[PDB]
Amino acid sequence: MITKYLYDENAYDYHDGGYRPLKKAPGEEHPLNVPAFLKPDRIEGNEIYYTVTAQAGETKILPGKPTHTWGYNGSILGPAIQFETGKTYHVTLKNELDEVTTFHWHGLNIVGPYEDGGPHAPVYPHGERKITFTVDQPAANIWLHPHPCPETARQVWNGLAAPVIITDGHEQSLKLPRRWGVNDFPVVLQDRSYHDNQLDYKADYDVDGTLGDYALVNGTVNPVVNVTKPIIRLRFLNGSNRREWRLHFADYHPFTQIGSDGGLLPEAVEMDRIMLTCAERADVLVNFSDYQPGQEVILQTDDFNLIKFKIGDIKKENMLLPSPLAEIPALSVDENTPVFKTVMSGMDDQVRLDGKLFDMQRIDTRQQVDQTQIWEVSNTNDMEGGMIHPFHIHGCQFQLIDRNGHAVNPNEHGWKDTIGVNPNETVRIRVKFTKLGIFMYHCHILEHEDTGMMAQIEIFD
Ligand SMILES: [Cu+2]
Ligand SMILES: [Cu+2]
Ligand SMILES: [Cu+2]
Ligand SMILES: [Cu+2]
Repeated sequence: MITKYLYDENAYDYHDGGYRPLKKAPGEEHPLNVPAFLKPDRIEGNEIYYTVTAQAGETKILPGKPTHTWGYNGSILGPAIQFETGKTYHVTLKNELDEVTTFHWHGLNIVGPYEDGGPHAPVYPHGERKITFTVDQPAANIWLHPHPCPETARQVWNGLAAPVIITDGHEQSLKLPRRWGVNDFPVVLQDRSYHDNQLDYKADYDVDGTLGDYALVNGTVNPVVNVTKPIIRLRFLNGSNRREWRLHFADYHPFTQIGSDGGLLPEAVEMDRIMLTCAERADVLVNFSDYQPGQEVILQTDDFNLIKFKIGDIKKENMLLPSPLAEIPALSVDENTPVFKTVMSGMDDQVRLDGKLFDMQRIDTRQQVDQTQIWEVSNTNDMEGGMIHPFHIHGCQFQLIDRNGHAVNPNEHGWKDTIGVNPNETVRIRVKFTKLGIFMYHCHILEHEDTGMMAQIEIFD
C-alpha cells in the first residue's frame, strides 16, 4: 500500500513565495454537481453525431449574484461525453462566444493539427467546424478543453472544460460501479478566486501559474456526496491552471487506483494518498462499507476539507478486482530504437522547451509513424526552489521506462499522456504515434504554455 505522494516534496507548489492556500468558500454546502451525458443529435448505426457549442451563461456558485461563466452546451464546464472504441463520431464544433476558441480532445488519438483542436484549429465567433474520427484506444478518462494560442489559461479559467469517457468491451466486463451520479462520479478539480462574485483572470493572473482561493469541484463549492451504495468510483481530473492536488481522506482511509490518463492499469494499486499534477487523471474505487450509517468522511487536499461524504443506509460489500486488471501491450524497444531528448528549463517568464519559445510555423522534431520512439524528458530546474512541470504530448498515449534510471512510480505501469517531471529529473518514456500530422508537446501549467513552453512534432512516412 502506497503511503507517500510519489512526487519530490522539495519541489511542491506550497514552497513558492506568493503561494496562496485554499480557504473556506462562503455559504451553505451543496450536493456535488454531476453533469448529465451529452445526447447524440442522431445515430446512423455505428456512426454518432454530437454538437458541442462554446457559450457564455450564468452559474450560481457563491450565495448572492450568479457568476458570468463560459461552458460547453451550458453555463459552466460541459456535459459528460461518452465515446466507445470502434464507433465513428461526427462532431459539429460551434463558437457562440465573442472571441476565437479551439476544441482540443486531451488524450484522444486523432490526426493533427486540425482534427486534434490545437492552436492551428481556430473556430471564429458564430463559426462552425465539423470533424470525423474513429475511436481506437482503450477505455480511459479523457477531457475536452480550449487550446488557442495564447488564450488557453484564460478560457479554461472562465469555465471551458468537459469530462470525456471512452468505454470498451473489457472495462464493461469488470462490472464496476456504473450508476452515474450515485455510484460513479466525475471529479473535475479546479481553483478559482471571485471579486464581485465574478471571475477576473487579469486581476488574479500569475506568470508562474494562476492559483484560486476557493476549491471548484464540477463547478460547485462546498460539495457533498450522499453515499447510497458503499463501493464508489471517482474519476479524478486535475483541471486547475497550476495547483497540484494531494488527495487523501482525513482518517487516511485506503482506496484503490484502477486507471491512469490512457486507461485501466495492468494491476489495481491500493494507497491512502495520491498527488495529481495538472491534466493528470486518477480513476479510484473507495469502499465506505467500513463506516456506520450516520458518519461523515471528509476528502482533503493537504489539511484543507475538499468534499464531505455523508454515508447513508449503506449495506456491507467486499471490494474484489481481478489480477491482472487489464492487459497492456508492451512497446518493443531494441538497440537501434531512435532517442529524442527534450529539456524543460526556466520558471515564471524564463520558461523554455529546448531553450526556445513556441512558433506556429516551426517544426522542432520529426518522427516516423507506427515505429516506437524513446523520449528523455528533462526538468533542468534546481531541486532548491525548483518546480514540478506536468509534461504532455498530443495525439498519443505512452509508457514510462524509468525516472532518473531508477524504477517508475507504482501507478505508472500503464498508459499516460501527462507526467510530472521533478527538478533535476530525466524521465524515459516510449511512444508509438499511430496517426499522421502535426502534434504539440508542452508543460500543462496553462500560463507556462501561454508564455510559449510548447513545441511541434511532424509524424511522416
Ligand atoms: Cu490538455
Ligand atoms: Cu492535449
Ligand atoms: Cu512548466
Ligand atoms: Cu495541449
